[PDB]
Amino acid sequence: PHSAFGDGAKAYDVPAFGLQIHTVEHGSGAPIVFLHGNPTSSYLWRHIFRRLHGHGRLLAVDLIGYGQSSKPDIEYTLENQQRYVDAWFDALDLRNVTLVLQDYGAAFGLNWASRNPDRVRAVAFFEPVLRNIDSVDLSPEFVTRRAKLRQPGEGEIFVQQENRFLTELFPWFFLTPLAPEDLRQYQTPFPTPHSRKAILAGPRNLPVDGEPASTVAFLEQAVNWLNTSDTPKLLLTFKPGFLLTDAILKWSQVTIRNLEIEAAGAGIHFVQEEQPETIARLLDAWLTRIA
Repeated sequence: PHSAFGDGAKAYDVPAFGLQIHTVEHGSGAPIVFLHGNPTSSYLWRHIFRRLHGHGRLLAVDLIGYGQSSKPDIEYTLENQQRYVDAWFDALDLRNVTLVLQDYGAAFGLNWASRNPDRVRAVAFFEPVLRNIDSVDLSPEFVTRRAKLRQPGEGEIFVQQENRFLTELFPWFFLTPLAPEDLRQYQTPFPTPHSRKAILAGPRNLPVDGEPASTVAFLEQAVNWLNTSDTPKLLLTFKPGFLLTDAILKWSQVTIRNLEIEAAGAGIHFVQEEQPETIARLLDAWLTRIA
């Protein structure tokens, strides 16, 4: 694994349905599982992962479609992606799990939790795919681009053939500009048009103004668990943020049970690159409080 994960970290591949899920591990104890979203990998977590050495068995995954994991020719529906996640959790037969979730990592980790309530100790999330989003609350440039990406043809051209999601859109939405070398690591998984397929599935699956309804329905599945579980939960908030709109933040406050909410400073979306010191510190205080 990359050295920024810190000393003593190992990497291996976990088999799932013929494919390989690349995993980065460190240490010992109750497990703490980090799940990224679109279009990142375990690499996004490195600085937080390193600062959290010793709190438990640290486990950062590259989701199918991303990083060093397999990139099969499948439809990247939410239900298909969720199977590979479910498979990874099965192979490792984890219990007492603390989930640390961002973007579609929240969608997949919360949906897993909701069906595996007896295996979950705690959950922290930020900039989540959680709920239907109102288009008026999102960056207008992103909304216009998503609309263009949902068109047959045009999405594939922008994301897969021209690579503009990774060369333009992704680095744009950093508050502090991404270092060249780091932008390069985010692009290494994606040398070809076919390797980029999951990147396009993201914006197409994102629920905006009620569409796609399949995603609103998918995300609704975890809502009963969120609202009724005693499991401790932690939401970190950022100014301005991106996915965590005011309405969604208000919903979370009114609907989610046993939720602590902490401001974590200035950030847009890829907050693990923007505020990794603050995030690791707030996570550390919270894990200690739980312990």
